[PDB]
Amino acid sequence: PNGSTIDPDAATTLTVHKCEQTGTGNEDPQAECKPVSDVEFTITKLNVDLTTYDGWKTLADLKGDVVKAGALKSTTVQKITTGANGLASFTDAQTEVGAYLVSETRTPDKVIPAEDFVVTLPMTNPQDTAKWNYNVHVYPKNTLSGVDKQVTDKPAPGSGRDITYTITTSIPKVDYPGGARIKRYEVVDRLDKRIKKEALTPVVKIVGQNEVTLAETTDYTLITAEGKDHNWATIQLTEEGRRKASEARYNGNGETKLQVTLNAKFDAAVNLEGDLSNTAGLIPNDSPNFTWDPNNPGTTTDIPGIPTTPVLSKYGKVILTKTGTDDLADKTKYNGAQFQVYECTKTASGATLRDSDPSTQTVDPLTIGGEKTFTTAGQGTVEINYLRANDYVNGAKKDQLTDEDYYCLVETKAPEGYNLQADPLPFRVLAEKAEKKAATEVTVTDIPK
Ligand SMILES: [Ca+2]
Ligand SMILES: [Ca+2]
Ligand SMILES: [Ca+2]
Ligand SMILES: [Ca+2]
Repeated sequence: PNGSTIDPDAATTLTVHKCEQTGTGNEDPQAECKPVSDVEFTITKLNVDLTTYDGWKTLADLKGDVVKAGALKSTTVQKITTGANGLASFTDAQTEVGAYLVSETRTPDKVIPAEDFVVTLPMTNPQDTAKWNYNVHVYPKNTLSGVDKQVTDKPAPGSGRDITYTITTSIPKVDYPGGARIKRYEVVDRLDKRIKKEALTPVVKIVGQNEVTLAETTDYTLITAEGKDHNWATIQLTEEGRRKASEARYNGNGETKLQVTLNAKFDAAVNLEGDLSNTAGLIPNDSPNFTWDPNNPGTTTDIPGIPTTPVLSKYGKVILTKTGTDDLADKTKYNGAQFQVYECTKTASGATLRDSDPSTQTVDPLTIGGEKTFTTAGQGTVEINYLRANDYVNGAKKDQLTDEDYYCLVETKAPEGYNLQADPLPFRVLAEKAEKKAATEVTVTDIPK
Protein backbone atom coordinates (compact mmCIF):
# COMPACT_ATOMS: atom_id res chain seq x y z
CA PRO A 1 0.00 0.00 0.00
CA ASN A 2 0.97 3.65 -0.55
CA GLY A 3 2.81 5.05 2.46
CA SER A 4 1.36 8.55 2.22
CA THR A 5 -2.31 7.65 2.36
CA ILE A 6 -4.16 5.66 5.01
CA ASP A 7 -4.15 1.90 4.63
CA PRO A 8 -7.64 0.79 5.77
CA ASP A 9 -6.34 -2.69 6.55
CA ALA A 10 -3.18 -1.62 8.40
CA ALA A 11 -2.15 -3.34 11.61
CA THR A 12 -2.36 -0.90 14.51
CA THR A 13 -1.46 -0.73 18.18
CA LEU A 14 -2.20 1.78 20.94
CA THR A 15 0.11 1.87 23.99
CA VAL A 16 -1.02 4.01 26.94
CA HIS A 17 1.77 4.84 29.44
CA LYS A 18 0.39 5.27 32.99
CA CYS A 19 2.75 7.26 35.22
CA GLU A 20 2.43 8.64 38.76
CA GLN A 21 3.42 12.17 37.69
CA THR A 22 2.57 14.07 34.54
CA GLY A 23 1.90 14.46 22.53
CA THR A 24 3.80 13.20 19.48
CA GLY A 25 2.39 9.66 19.36
CA ASN A 26 5.91 8.28 19.50
CA GLU A 27 7.39 6.29 22.35
CA ASP A 28 9.53 8.48 24.63
CA PRO A 29 12.13 6.34 26.43
CA GLN A 30 12.53 8.85 29.28
CA ALA A 31 10.30 10.51 29.66
CA GLU A 32 10.42 10.33 33.45
CA CYS A 33 7.75 7.83 34.40
CA LYS A 34 7.07 6.04 37.63
CA PRO A 35 4.82 3.31 36.29
CA VAL A 36 1.48 2.56 37.90
CA SER A 37 0.12 -1.01 37.89
CA ASP A 38 -3.46 -2.21 38.10
CA VAL A 39 -5.08 0.67 36.25
CA GLU A 40 -7.76 -0.22 33.69
CA PHE A 41 -8.13 1.73 30.43
CA THR A 42 -11.09 1.40 28.14
CA ILE A 43 -10.99 2.47 24.51
CA THR A 44 -14.20 3.17 22.60
CA LYS A 45 -14.18 3.47 18.79
CA LEU A 46 -15.78 6.68 17.51
CA ASN A 47 -18.15 6.80 14.58
CA VAL A 48 -15.78 8.54 12.19
CA ASP A 49 -14.21 6.91 9.17
CA LEU A 50 -10.53 7.86 9.14
CA THR A 51 -10.14 6.37 5.67
CA THR A 52 -12.02 9.49 4.50
CA TYR A 53 -11.29 13.19 4.71
CA ASP A 54 -14.83 13.69 6.12
CA GLY A 55 -13.99 11.56 9.16
CA TRP A 56 -10.93 13.65 9.93
CA LYS A 57 -12.96 16.82 9.34
CA THR A 58 -15.58 15.68 11.88
CA LEU A 59 -12.82 15.29 14.45
CA ALA A 60 -11.28 18.66 13.59
CA ASP A 61 -14.69 20.30 14.03
CA LEU A 62 -14.74 19.16 17.67
CA LYS A 63 -11.87 21.58 18.29
CA GLY A 64 -10.48 19.18 20.86
CA ASP A 65 -13.63 18.96 22.95
CA VAL A 66 -13.42 15.49 24.52
CA VAL A 67 -16.94 15.58 25.89
CA LYS A 68 -18.38 16.34 22.44
CA ALA A 69 -16.31 13.41 21.11
CA GLY A 70 -18.36 11.21 23.43
CA ALA A 71 -21.44 11.84 21.28
CA LEU A 72 -19.63 9.84 18.56
CA LYS A 73 -19.11 6.69 20.65
CA SER A 74 -19.84 3.35 19.03
CA THR A 75 -20.50 0.11 20.89
CA THR A 76 -17.03 -1.13 19.91
CA VAL A 77 -15.10 -1.27 23.20
CA GLN A 78 -11.87 -2.89 24.49
CA LYS A 79 -10.20 -2.84 27.91
CA ILE A 80 -6.75 -3.52 29.33
CA THR A 81 -5.25 -3.30 32.82
CA THR A 82 -1.69 -2.12 33.34
CA GLY A 83 0.98 -4.33 34.82
CA ALA A 84 4.20 -3.46 36.63
CA ASN A 85 5.51 -1.33 33.78
CA GLY A 86 2.37 0.83 33.71
CA LEU A 87 1.55 0.00 30.07
CA ALA A 88 -1.90 -0.62 28.70
CA SER A 89 -0.91 -2.16 25.37
CA PHE A 90 -3.85 -2.45 23.03
CA THR A 91 -2.97 -4.87 20.24
CA ASP A 92 -3.78 -5.22 16.56
CA ALA A 93 -6.59 -7.59 17.56
CA GLN A 94 -8.07 -4.85 19.74
CA THR A 95 -7.66 -1.88 17.44
CA GLU A 96 -8.31 -0.86 13.87
CA VAL A 97 -7.79 2.28 11.79
CA GLY A 98 -9.98 4.93 13.37
CA ALA A 99 -10.48 7.30 16.28
CA TYR A 100 -10.85 6.20 19.89
CA LEU A 101 -12.03 7.77 23.11
CA VAL A 102 -9.68 6.59 25.85
CA SER A 103 -10.83 6.60 29.45
CA GLU A 104 -9.37 5.33 32.70
CA THR A 105 -12.18 3.13 33.98
CA ARG A 106 -10.70 1.50 37.08
CA THR A 107 -8.29 3.33 39.34
CA PRO A 108 -6.84 2.07 42.63
CA ASP A 109 -7.89 4.36 45.48
CA LYS A 110 -4.46 5.94 45.86
CA VAL A 111 -3.96 6.74 42.19
CA ILE A 112 -4.83 9.97 40.36
CA PRO A 113 -6.99 9.21 37.28
CA ALA A 114 -5.92 10.23 33.81
CA GLU A 115 -7.99 12.73 31.83
CA ASP A 116 -10.08 11.24 29.03
CA PHE A 117 -8.65 11.86 25.60
CA VAL A 118 -9.13 11.11 21.91
CA VAL A 119 -6.49 9.37 19.82
CA THR A 120 -6.34 8.47 16.13
CA LEU A 121 -4.76 5.33 14.66
CA PRO A 122 -2.74 6.27 12.70
CA MET A 123 -1.35 9.68 13.64
CA THR A 124 0.79 11.78 11.37
CA ASN A 125 4.29 11.60 12.87
CA PRO A 126 5.28 15.14 13.89
CA GLN A 127 8.94 14.08 13.88
CA ASP A 128 8.54 12.90 10.29
CA THR A 129 5.44 14.35 8.64
CA ALA A 130 5.92 12.06 5.65
CA LYS A 131 4.87 9.12 7.80
CA TRP A 132 1.61 7.79 9.17
CA ASN A 133 2.29 6.18 12.55
CA TYR A 134 0.10 3.13 13.15
CA ASN A 135 1.68 2.21 16.49
CA VAL A 136 0.70 5.10 18.70
CA HIS A 137 2.06 5.76 22.18
CA VAL A 138 0.24 8.12 24.51
CA TYR A 139 1.18 9.55 27.90
CA PRO A 140 -2.07 10.73 29.48
CA LYS A 141 -2.22 13.64 31.91
CA ASN A 142 -3.36 13.41 35.52
CA THR A 143 -6.70 15.01 36.29
CA LEU A 144 -5.28 16.35 39.54
CA SER A 145 -1.96 18.09 39.97
CA GLY A 146 -1.46 16.76 43.47
CA VAL A 147 -2.16 16.50 47.16
CA ASP A 148 0.31 17.71 49.74
CA LYS A 149 0.71 18.04 53.49
CA GLN A 150 3.03 20.40 55.32
CA VAL A 151 3.84 20.92 58.95
CA THR A 152 4.93 24.10 60.68
CA ASP A 153 6.80 23.31 63.89
CA LYS A 154 9.46 25.99 63.85
CA PRO A 155 7.29 27.69 66.57
CA ALA A 156 7.38 24.47 68.62
CA PRO A 157 10.97 23.77 69.70
CA GLY A 158 9.68 22.59 73.09
CA SER A 159 7.43 19.54 73.11
CA GLY A 160 3.81 20.21 73.80
CA ARG A 161 3.67 23.52 71.96
CA ASP A 162 1.16 23.97 69.14
CA ILE A 163 1.97 22.50 65.73
CA THR A 164 0.18 23.56 62.53
CA TYR A 165 -0.67 21.23 59.65
CA THR A 166 -1.57 22.52 56.19
CA ILE A 167 -3.16 20.17 53.67
CA THR A 168 -3.49 21.31 50.07
CA THR A 169 -5.50 19.28 47.57
CA SER A 170 -6.34 19.61 43.87
CA ILE A 171 -9.99 20.06 42.92
CA PRO A 172 -11.47 18.16 39.94
CA LYS A 173 -12.51 20.27 36.94
CA VAL A 174 -16.20 19.61 36.16
CA ASP A 175 -18.49 21.39 33.64
CA TYR A 176 -19.84 23.91 36.04
CA PRO A 177 -21.81 26.04 33.58
CA GLY A 178 -23.38 22.85 32.19
CA GLY A 179 -24.74 21.93 35.59
CA ALA A 180 -22.03 19.44 36.62
CA ARG A 181 -21.07 19.47 40.29
CA ILE A 182 -18.54 17.66 42.39
CA LYS A 183 -20.67 15.19 44.37
CA ARG A 184 -18.24 14.31 47.15
CA TYR A 185 -15.11 16.02 48.40
CA GLU A 186 -13.48 14.96 51.64
CA VAL A 187 -10.01 15.63 53.02
CA VAL A 188 -9.11 13.01 55.61
CA ASP A 189 -6.35 13.36 58.12
CA ARG A 190 -4.91 10.35 59.94
CA LEU A 191 -4.08 11.81 63.35
CA ASP A 192 -1.55 10.50 65.79
CA LYS A 193 -3.38 9.74 69.01
CA ARG A 194 -1.21 12.25 70.92
CA ILE A 195 -3.08 15.14 69.17
CA LYS A 196 -6.25 16.52 70.80
CA LYS A 197 -8.76 15.65 68.10
CA GLU A 198 -11.44 17.77 69.77
CA ALA A 199 -9.36 20.95 69.42
CA LEU A 200 -8.23 21.27 65.82
CA THR A 201 -9.78 24.75 65.14
CA PRO A 202 -9.75 24.13 61.37
CA VAL A 203 -9.54 26.87 58.73
CA VAL A 204 -10.59 25.91 55.20
CA LYS A 205 -9.83 28.00 52.12
CA ILE A 206 -9.84 27.83 48.38
CA VAL A 207 -6.37 29.06 47.35
CA GLY A 208 -4.84 30.04 44.05
CA GLN A 209 -5.40 33.33 42.23
CA ASN A 210 -7.75 35.02 44.73
CA GLU A 211 -8.19 33.12 47.93
CA VAL A 212 -11.39 32.84 49.92
CA THR A 213 -12.10 31.41 53.33
CA LEU A 214 -14.94 28.95 53.63
CA ALA A 215 -17.43 28.79 56.50
CA GLU A 216 -18.04 25.90 58.84
CA THR A 217 -21.57 24.41 58.51
CA THR A 218 -22.27 26.47 55.39
CA ASP A 219 -19.41 25.13 53.28
CA TYR A 220 -17.93 22.21 55.19
CA THR A 221 -18.21 20.22 58.37
CA LEU A 222 -15.35 18.76 60.46
CA ILE A 223 -16.00 15.16 61.52
CA THR A 224 -13.58 13.52 63.97
CA ALA A 225 -13.58 9.91 65.14
CA GLU A 226 -11.62 7.56 67.36
CA GLY A 227 -9.59 4.97 65.51
CA LYS A 228 -7.66 1.82 66.25
CA ASP A 229 -4.05 3.00 66.11
CA HIS A 230 -4.83 6.58 65.13
CA ASN A 231 -7.69 8.99 65.27
CA TRP A 232 -9.33 10.59 62.29
CA ALA A 233 -10.48 14.01 61.09
CA THR A 234 -12.43 14.56 57.88
CA ILE A 235 -13.21 17.91 56.31
CA GLN A 236 -16.31 17.17 54.25
CA LEU A 237 -17.53 19.82 51.82
CA THR A 238 -21.33 20.42 51.93
CA GLU A 239 -23.43 20.79 48.80
CA GLU A 240 -22.71 24.56 48.86
CA GLY A 241 -19.01 23.99 49.56
CA ARG A 242 -18.84 21.56 46.70
CA ARG A 243 -20.56 24.09 44.48
CA LYS A 244 -18.02 26.74 45.42
CA ALA A 245 -15.17 24.36 44.72
CA SER A 246 -16.61 23.18 41.39
CA GLU A 247 -16.96 26.78 40.23
CA ALA A 248 -13.62 28.01 41.52
CA ARG A 249 -11.71 25.27 39.75
CA TYR A 250 -13.66 25.62 36.48
CA ASN A 251 -12.92 29.38 36.42
CA GLY A 252 -9.43 28.88 37.72
CA ASN A 253 -6.78 26.39 36.85
CA GLY A 254 -4.89 23.40 38.19
CA GLU A 255 -3.48 25.44 41.06
CA THR A 256 -6.90 26.40 42.42
CA LYS A 257 -6.88 24.06 45.44
CA LEU A 258 -8.53 23.40 48.78
CA GLN A 259 -6.34 24.28 51.73
CA VAL A 260 -7.13 22.86 55.16
CA THR A 261 -5.26 24.14 58.24
CA LEU A 262 -5.39 21.94 61.35
CA ASN A 263 -4.08 23.35 64.60
CA ALA A 264 -2.69 20.38 66.51
CA LYS A 265 -2.63 20.70 70.29
CA PHE A 266 -1.14 18.48 72.97
CA ASP A 267 -1.11 17.97 76.69
CA ALA A 268 2.01 19.79 77.84
CA ALA A 269 3.67 16.60 79.06
CA VAL A 270 3.02 14.67 75.85
CA ASN A 271 5.58 11.99 75.11
CA LEU A 272 6.72 13.27 71.73
CA GLU A 273 10.10 11.52 71.77
CA GLY A 274 10.94 10.34 68.26
CA ASP A 275 8.80 10.86 65.13
CA LEU A 276 5.34 12.45 65.04
CA SER A 277 3.90 11.58 61.67
CA ASN A 278 0.92 13.02 59.88
CA THR A 279 -0.70 12.00 56.60
CA ALA A 280 -3.80 13.19 54.71
CA GLY A 281 -5.81 11.75 51.85
CA LEU A 282 -8.22 13.14 49.31
CA ILE A 283 -11.56 11.68 48.26
CA PRO A 284 -12.31 13.79 45.19
CA ASN A 285 -15.52 12.18 43.91
CA ASP A 286 -18.44 9.92 44.84
CA SER A 287 -17.05 6.77 43.24
CA PRO A 288 -18.15 3.73 45.27
CA ASN A 289 -14.58 2.46 45.72
CA PHE A 290 -14.05 5.15 48.38
CA THR A 291 -15.79 3.35 51.21
CA TRP A 292 -14.48 5.65 53.94
CA ASP A 293 -17.14 6.65 56.43
CA PRO A 294 -15.92 9.65 58.45
CA ASN A 295 -18.08 8.67 61.38
CA ASN A 296 -17.06 5.00 61.33
CA PRO A 297 -13.38 4.40 60.66
CA GLY A 298 -13.69 1.14 62.54
CA THR A 299 -10.35 -0.64 62.49
CA THR A 300 -8.96 1.24 59.44
CA THR A 301 -5.23 2.04 59.57
CA ASP A 302 -4.36 3.09 56.03
CA ILE A 303 -5.17 6.65 54.82
CA PRO A 304 -8.19 6.63 52.49
CA GLY A 305 -8.21 8.11 49.03
CA ILE A 306 -5.32 9.76 47.24
CA PRO A 307 -2.54 10.12 49.85
CA THR A 308 -0.06 12.77 50.73
CA THR A 309 3.44 11.75 51.58
CA PRO A 310 3.71 11.73 55.39
CA VAL A 311 5.31 14.67 57.17
CA LEU A 312 7.39 14.30 60.32
CA SER A 313 8.30 16.30 63.40
CA LYS A 314 11.28 14.91 65.38
CA TYR A 315 11.74 15.53 69.13
CA GLY A 316 14.65 14.33 71.23
CA LYS A 317 15.43 13.74 74.89
CA VAL A 318 18.40 15.57 76.39
CA ILE A 319 20.15 14.04 79.39
CA LEU A 320 22.14 16.72 81.22
CA THR A 321 24.94 15.45 83.46
CA LYS A 322 26.39 17.94 85.91
CA THR A 323 29.96 17.63 87.10
CA GLY A 324 32.88 19.78 88.19
CA THR A 325 36.59 20.27 87.57
CA ASP A 326 37.07 18.57 90.95
CA ASP A 327 35.53 15.36 89.58
CA LEU A 328 33.94 14.23 92.88
CA ALA A 329 32.93 10.54 93.08
CA ASP A 330 29.96 11.59 95.23
CA LYS A 331 27.80 12.72 92.27
CA THR A 332 25.12 14.02 94.65
CA LYS A 333 27.32 17.08 95.20
CA TYR A 334 26.24 18.12 91.67
CA ASN A 335 22.51 17.98 92.50
CA GLY A 336 20.46 21.15 92.78
CA ALA A 337 21.96 22.84 89.75
CA GLN A 338 19.20 24.55 87.75
CA PHE A 339 19.02 25.28 84.06
CA GLN A 340 16.78 26.93 81.54
CA VAL A 341 16.94 26.51 77.74
CA TYR A 342 16.86 28.99 74.85
CA GLU A 343 17.15 28.99 71.11
CA CYS A 344 20.42 30.86 70.49
CA THR A 345 23.02 31.93 68.02
CA LYS A 346 26.53 30.67 68.82
CA THR A 347 29.07 33.46 68.65
CA ALA A 348 32.75 34.07 69.20
CA SER A 349 32.04 35.32 72.69
CA GLY A 350 29.56 32.64 73.75
CA ALA A 351 26.03 32.93 72.44
CA THR A 352 23.23 35.37 71.91
CA LEU A 353 19.97 34.17 73.51
CA ARG A 354 16.81 34.44 71.42
CA ASP A 355 13.64 35.60 73.21
CA SER A 356 11.10 32.74 73.24
CA ASP A 357 8.19 35.22 73.39
CA PRO A 358 8.87 38.36 71.31
CA SER A 359 5.61 39.97 72.55
CA THR A 360 7.30 40.86 75.85
CA GLN A 361 10.54 42.77 76.40
CA THR A 362 12.00 40.28 78.88
CA VAL A 363 14.07 37.61 77.11
CA ASP A 364 12.12 34.43 77.94
CA PRO A 365 13.38 30.83 78.00
CA LEU A 366 11.62 28.00 76.24
CA THR A 367 8.71 26.11 77.68
CA ILE A 368 9.53 22.43 77.12
CA GLY A 369 6.96 19.84 78.18
CA GLY A 370 5.23 22.62 80.11
CA GLU A 371 8.37 23.38 82.14
CA LYS A 372 10.96 26.14 82.07
CA THR A 373 13.42 25.09 84.78
CA PHE A 374 15.32 21.82 85.01
CA THR A 375 17.01 20.75 88.25
CA THR A 376 19.72 18.08 88.65
CA ALA A 377 18.92 15.26 91.08
CA GLY A 378 19.92 11.69 91.77
CA GLN A 379 23.46 11.32 90.49
CA GLY A 380 23.69 14.91 89.26
CA THR A 381 21.48 14.54 86.20
CA VAL A 382 18.26 15.89 84.76
CA GLU A 383 16.29 15.04 81.63
CA ILE A 384 15.04 17.81 79.38
CA ASN A 385 12.09 16.24 77.55
CA TYR A 386 11.77 17.03 74.70
CA LEU A 387 13.34 19.35 72.12
CA ARG A 388 12.70 19.48 68.38
CA ALA A 389 15.75 18.62 66.28
CA ASN A 390 17.76 21.66 65.22
CA ASP A 391 18.38 20.04 61.85
CA TYR A 392 14.83 18.91 61.07
CA VAL A 393 12.10 21.50 61.00
CA ASN A 394 8.87 22.24 59.16
CA GLY A 395 8.81 18.72 57.75
CA ALA A 396 12.23 18.66 56.15
CA LYS A 397 15.83 17.98 57.01
CA LYS A 398 17.75 21.25 57.21
CA ASP A 399 20.59 20.27 54.99
CA GLN A 400 22.88 23.13 55.92
CA LEU A 401 23.24 24.43 59.47
CA THR A 402 24.50 27.75 60.69
CA ASP A 403 25.46 29.25 64.00
CA GLU A 404 21.80 30.26 64.35
CA ASP A 405 20.75 26.57 64.58
CA TYR A 406 21.46 25.98 68.28
CA TYR A 407 19.86 25.61 71.64
CA CYS A 408 21.66 27.01 74.74
CA LEU A 409 21.62 25.88 78.35
CA VAL A 410 21.77 28.71 80.84
CA GLU A 411 22.84 27.67 84.31
CA THR A 412 20.43 29.61 86.51
CA LYS A 413 21.47 28.18 89.88
CA ALA A 414 24.80 26.69 90.74
CA PRO A 415 25.03 23.62 92.93
CA GLU A 416 26.30 24.40 96.45
CA GLY A 417 30.06 25.05 96.45
CA TYR A 418 30.24 25.91 92.74
CA ASN A 419 30.15 28.92 90.42
CA LEU A 420 27.58 29.90 87.86
CA GLN A 421 28.77 29.85 84.23
CA ALA A 422 30.33 32.71 82.30
CA ASP A 423 28.32 32.00 79.17
CA PRO A 424 25.30 30.08 77.86
CA LEU A 425 26.23 26.61 76.65
CA PRO A 426 25.24 25.80 73.05
CA PHE A 427 24.16 22.33 72.00
CA ARG A 428 22.17 20.64 69.26
CA VAL A 429 19.56 17.92 69.17
CA LEU A 430 20.08 16.08 65.91
CA ALA A 431 17.40 14.21 63.99
CA GLU A 432 19.67 11.18 63.77
CA LYS A 433 19.37 10.77 67.53
CA ALA A 434 15.83 12.05 68.03
CA GLU A 435 14.22 9.82 65.42
CA LYS A 436 15.79 6.74 67.08
CA LYS A 437 14.72 7.99 70.54
CA ALA A 438 18.39 8.18 71.44
CA ALA A 439 19.30 10.68 74.11
CA THR A 440 21.39 13.72 73.41
CA GLU A 441 23.91 13.61 76.25
CA VAL A 442 25.31 16.92 77.44
CA THR A 443 27.82 17.35 80.24
CA VAL A 444 28.05 20.65 82.05
CA THR A 445 31.25 21.21 84.03
CA ASP A 446 31.14 23.53 87.03
CA ILE A 447 34.06 25.46 88.50
CA PRO A 448 34.42 25.00 92.28
CA LYS A 449 34.43 27.99 94.48
CA1 LIG B 1 -6.50 -4.57 13.79
CA1 LIG C 1 -11.52 1.00 47.99
CA1 LIG D 1 32.04 34.69 76.76
CA1 LIG E 1 9.88 38.18 75.76
